[PDB]
Amino acid sequence: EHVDHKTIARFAEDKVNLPKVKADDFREQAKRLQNKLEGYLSDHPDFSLKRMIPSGSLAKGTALRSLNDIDVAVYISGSDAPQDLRGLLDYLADRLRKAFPNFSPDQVKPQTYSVTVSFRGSGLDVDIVPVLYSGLPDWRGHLISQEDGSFLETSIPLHLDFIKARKRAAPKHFAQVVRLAKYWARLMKQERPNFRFKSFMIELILAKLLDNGVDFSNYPEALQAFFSYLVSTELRERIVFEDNYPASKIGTLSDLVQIIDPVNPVNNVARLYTQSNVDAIIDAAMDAGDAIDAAFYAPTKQLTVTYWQKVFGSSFQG
Ligand SMILES: Nc1ncnc2c1ncn2[C@@H]1O[C@H](COP(=O)(O)OP(=O)(O)OP(=O)(O)O)[C@@H](O)[C@H]1O
Ligand SMILES: [Cl-]
Ligand SMILES: [Mg+2]
Repeated sequence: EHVDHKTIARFAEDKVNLPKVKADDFREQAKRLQNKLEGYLSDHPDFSLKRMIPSGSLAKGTALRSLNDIDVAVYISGSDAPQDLRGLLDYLADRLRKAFPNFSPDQVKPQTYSVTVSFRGSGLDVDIVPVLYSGLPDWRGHLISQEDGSFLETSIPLHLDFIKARKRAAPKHFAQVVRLAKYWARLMKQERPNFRFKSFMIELILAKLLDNGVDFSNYPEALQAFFSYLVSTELRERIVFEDNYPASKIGTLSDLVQIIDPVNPVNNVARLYTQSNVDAIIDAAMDAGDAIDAAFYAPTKQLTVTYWQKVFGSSFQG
């Protein structure tokens, strides 16, 4: 009544989602870099940068209006490349300057776990993560973690297939609920001590709920299922998918939270989450779920909005 699914959908369109016109501009930005590398590699077959793949929320259709960087993975092959993290990022930056000679050298900047290509206002910065590639199936290779620089063997193409499958199972709605949950998590990171919640983990948890039959066409109910899953399981239930391997193949782990990469059964996406992190997520999810329930039963629109502002902050006006 006061706030229902349509209210939430309109809020998402108004405040949460990256507008389609901007998403298209940014994807065309990444495609121009992709095409420049493909043309350089066509002329120089020995060049060690073999492929650029858009890998982040823009590629998945889950970007927020707050997006300020475009994610691409660059696949690196050959003996020249150092295995050390610092050396590899310096090596990648040097190769990028050679393939993109029109850029001023200072427009390519190594960071802690990635290399930035800065466009200086004429487009967003592109954040390039290396993948050491040696020809494993499905363009598997060792991706650099943006949490701790660990080398993680995985497949970005298969992750994008994984997300595509859930978006086809629930068109519009899966991506929308992911975006709403990401928007909530951004607010909680500012408000709750020790709160951390990686976007890929939010997507995997929501993909499990969709797989399990949760109806994503009602956004208040889908969010309540997400928050209630976190409170009831306390993030102690292992999340694993059978898209690419059977449950017999999952390696046992001693990690507190286990949300297993759908490509690689020994790669736990949640490996760095501590009990402190978990407790902050659980308290935040309990509070959000409680706010949505109270909002449903609130007698006035003003009270209903106040409760939803506990979930989505002051930008939510009803
Ligand atoms: N722990 C991991 N193991 C394997 N691959 C990962 C891991 N974390 C991230 N990735 C890969 O990096 C991609 C980007 O995930 P990330 O959590 O950075 O979110 P995003 O979709 O870019 O959202 P945003 O940057 O808006 O928070 C994932 O889709 C996946 O391919
Ligand atoms: Cl992105
Ligand atoms: Mg990203």
